[PDB]
Amino acid sequence: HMDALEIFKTLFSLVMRFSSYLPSNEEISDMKTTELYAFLYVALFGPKKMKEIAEFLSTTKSNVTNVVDSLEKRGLVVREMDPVDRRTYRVVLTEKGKEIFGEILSNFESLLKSVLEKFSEEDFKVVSEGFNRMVEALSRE
Amino acid sequence: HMDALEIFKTLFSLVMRFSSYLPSNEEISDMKTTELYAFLYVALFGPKKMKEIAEFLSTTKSNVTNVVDSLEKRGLVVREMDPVDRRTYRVVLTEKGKEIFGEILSNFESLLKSVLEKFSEEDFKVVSEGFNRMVEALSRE
Ligand SMILES: [Cl-]
Repeated sequence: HMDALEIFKTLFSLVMRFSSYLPSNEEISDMKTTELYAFLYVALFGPKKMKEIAEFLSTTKSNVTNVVDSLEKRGLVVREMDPVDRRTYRVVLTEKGKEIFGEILSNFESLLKSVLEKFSEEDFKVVSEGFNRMVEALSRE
Repeated sequence: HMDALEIFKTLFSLVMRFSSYLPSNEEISDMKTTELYAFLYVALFGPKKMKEIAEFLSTTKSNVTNVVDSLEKRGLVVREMDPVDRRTYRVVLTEKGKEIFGEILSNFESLLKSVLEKFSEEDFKVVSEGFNRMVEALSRE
């Protein structure tokens, strides 16, 4: 008998432990949650149109301009201009943006190395199978 | 071997998928990442000493007082002396802190119901076996 609060508490303890295997980033920590989330979207799936960021952020066009403006202020992303209409052609990572995303990538490489040292090949099969099955199931509709 | 970015990308896509299953909240989206982390720690596991939050935030006393001062000015938490002790103080949730956590817990339960509706008993057995095995392996040494 295991309520939603109990799963939350377990997930958060786990995250707490990933925090213990995962270093610091000082700009990741200053970012609001939707800024980090949009930053990672562009860093991961490449340059994006405002329209794609607006769709992705399950969010509005207004709140996207705030999020991109704030990421631009921080030096992390830039708008490339369409010279025909003076509107945004894409959001892309800046140099500083790419570097920071390397800190995050690198910290996470070293989290995995630690997790993996705690897994037997058998643990790895079981955990792996359940992760693939969840991704499979959530991709269906 | 495993590349760090490959698994990250697939992890983020999953979260993305969960984003669309999890009702939004105007306070959470405006909080910084470590503010939210400290807020949930107290909301999930009760009132904490500043020491407790530092040790947890794998972080400093200074940076804890800022995260807490910030949570305090959004009206979510307050530092309170112990009635009995009289000489220890802890960060506790305000009334509004509890109302926001209630929304958050409610949204999580909703996402959980949505996820669970996409699993057969067979999908569930594999997924939760994997979950259990990961929690046990990460809790070992
Ligand atoms: Cl799993």
